[PDB]
Amino acid sequence: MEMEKEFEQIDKSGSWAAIYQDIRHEASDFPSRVAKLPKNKNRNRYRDVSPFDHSRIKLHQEDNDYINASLIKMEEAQRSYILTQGPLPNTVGHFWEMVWEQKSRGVVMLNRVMEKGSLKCAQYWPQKEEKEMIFEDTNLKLTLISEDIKSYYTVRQLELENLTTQETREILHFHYTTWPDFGVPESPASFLNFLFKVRESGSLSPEHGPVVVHCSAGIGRSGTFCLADTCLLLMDKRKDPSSVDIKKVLLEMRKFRMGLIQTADQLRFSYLAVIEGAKFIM
Ligand SMILES: COC(=O)c1ccccc1Oc1ccc(N)cc1
Repeated sequence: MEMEKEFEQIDKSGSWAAIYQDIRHEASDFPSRVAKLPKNKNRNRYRDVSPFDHSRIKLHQEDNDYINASLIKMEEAQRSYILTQGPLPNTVGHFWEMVWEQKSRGVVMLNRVMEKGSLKCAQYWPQKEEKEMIFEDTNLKLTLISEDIKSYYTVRQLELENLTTQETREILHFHYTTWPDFGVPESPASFLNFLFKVRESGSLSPEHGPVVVHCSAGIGRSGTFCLADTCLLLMDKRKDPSSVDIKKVLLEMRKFRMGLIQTADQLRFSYLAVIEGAKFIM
């Protein structure tokens, strides 16, 4: 079926939970043996969210190459993404090592450091220009260059220096600051505006490594971001845009990381975002 009318048909019939459970039943199951090794317990935020072995990002290190991060490669859309958990106190240096080694231009952050009164991720970037951060375990230096605070999101320019080679690179930090502590946003307008700002920066384009996107577990809000982006790109590429099937795209993405889209409300919000976004594109 088309999207917008399939949408009204699920709303009128109140069957979002049944649609979402079908997706959960059909989703791929691949091994995640490296994630579950005992030496990696303090590298995982949640025991039930792990990268598959076949798509996990490897650190260029011979001691321990593990990070909780997955490469999502979308062949028809010609777009790749790295989805990862919010960094932990003992993985902030690994996080920036990955950004460096994978040649990423942008980092997309969809959570606040504290939500619901608890810490959802480490403070992994500097907050003042004159107070830079040094990650001694991976030999990197990170400096805040500039910050632009807007009503729904903040953009930061950062400098990452590989202290071993003295090479430097400019990284863009796109921080969506207004996702509510409970539920999903009422309108997708500010989320789409944010997606378009990431696109306009070059961070999603083939001349760079894949964008790094995270929330707390790296599957829920993060899944919504890449699912909406890929669906909108396919609608632009194809002769028949009404042939884009959001459930099929989601199942394809779940071949590369488990659990993408965590609730039936997030599924409904993804439909809403693609539907409204397709009108603005034209
Ligand atoms: C302080 O950060 C910035 O504002 C910034 C600085 C340097 C390069 C890029 C930047 O972000 C963007 C600007 C404009 C659009 N449309 C998207 C992204």
